Amino acid sequence: QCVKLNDGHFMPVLGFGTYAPPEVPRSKALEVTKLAIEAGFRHIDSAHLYNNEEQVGLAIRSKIADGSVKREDIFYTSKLWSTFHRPELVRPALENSLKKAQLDYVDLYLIHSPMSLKPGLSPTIFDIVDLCTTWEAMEKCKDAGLAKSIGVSNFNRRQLEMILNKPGLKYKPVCNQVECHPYFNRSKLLDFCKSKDIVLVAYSALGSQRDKRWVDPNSPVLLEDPVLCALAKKHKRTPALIALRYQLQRGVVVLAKSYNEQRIRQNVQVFEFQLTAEDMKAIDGLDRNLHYFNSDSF
Ligand SMILES: NC(=O)c1ccc[n+]([C@@H]2O[C@H](COP(=O)([O-])OP(=O)(O)OC[C@H]3O[C@@H](n4cnc5c(N)ncnc54)[C@H](OP(=O)(O)O)[C@@H]3O)[C@@H](O)[C@H]2O)c1
Ligand SMILES: Cc1ccc2[nH]c(C(=O)N3CCC(CCO)CC3)cc2c1
Repeated sequence: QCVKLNDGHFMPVLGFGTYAPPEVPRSKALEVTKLAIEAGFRHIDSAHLYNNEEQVGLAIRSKIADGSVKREDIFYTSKLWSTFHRPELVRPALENSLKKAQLDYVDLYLIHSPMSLKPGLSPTIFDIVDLCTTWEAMEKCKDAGLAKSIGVSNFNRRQLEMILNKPGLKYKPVCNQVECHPYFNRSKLLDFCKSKDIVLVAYSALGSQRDKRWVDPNSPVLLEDPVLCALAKKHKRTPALIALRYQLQRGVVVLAKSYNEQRIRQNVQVFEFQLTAEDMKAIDGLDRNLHYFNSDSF
């Protein structure tokens, strides 16, 4: 099941989130991406920052080599890190990701964040670079066939308007990948994006990995919310399946990270049931402006 992007390419609506903290051995990324493909995931989300493009690439290549999937069936996303915003560092950063994953192209290449950082992963230091020139440098990557589609991540409406109003724009972003879950449902930004034929893609849709680095151990646990639990019991699914289903029904493409074999196979059940309009309204009622990640921390 895919959504048609504003450049005519197709994005599967359920994506596999690949970030794991650095204590997790790099071999697990290879193993779990194999299991995600086996389970039916076809959209795989990575980034230069994640230090796993070699192993996620190896997984995709492994499953093409054995005839499980064709390259054209996989939608692979990477992201341009903030130390590479300067327009001349963009095409080289993408070629580096392609070398690492040994792929010929990415289906999607994102500006990871609107912040720019001193060229060199977090030097300790910022750097004024015009996100609109960072964008023309992405656009060429699409012209060059190295990214089928281009988009952004962690942009608000103003920062999207900066690219959409750019004089001489050739390619709109196809998406804006942002934190998005029932405690922070982004309903205004989503309406804006819909009006511009920009797909919102939700990350931390399951409430985040609650990593000590960024997540206050006191903060509410999304998947223990009594609404998502009441809906889980009502449908005989799980709160994580209700959280994912919610996004699919409001026209959001959703990511789901899991490094656990049963949970990876469970997540693909999101396509087996639907939420009623009253169910959707109850989840809508959860909105509380809770950010599990704050780029101001990292
Ligand atoms: N663009 C950015 O700036 C940005 C920022 C954050 C995230 N992302 C992307 O989005 C992905 C997902 O967000 P995230 O990593 O914060 O994780 P998440 O998808 O919000 O998942 C949170 C946790 O849910 C657990 N989980 C998964 N399926 C479950 C199920 N059926 N039942 C119960 N628990 C379940 C996972 O633990 P287990 O592994 O133990 O199953 C996981 O650690 C990332 O991996 C990354 O690819 C991007
Ligand atoms: C300045 C800035 C902006 C956007 C950013 N995005 C990420 C990112 O992608 N990661 C850190 C959060 C992790 C959450 C796991 O639950 C997943 C990976 C780091 C980062 C840093």
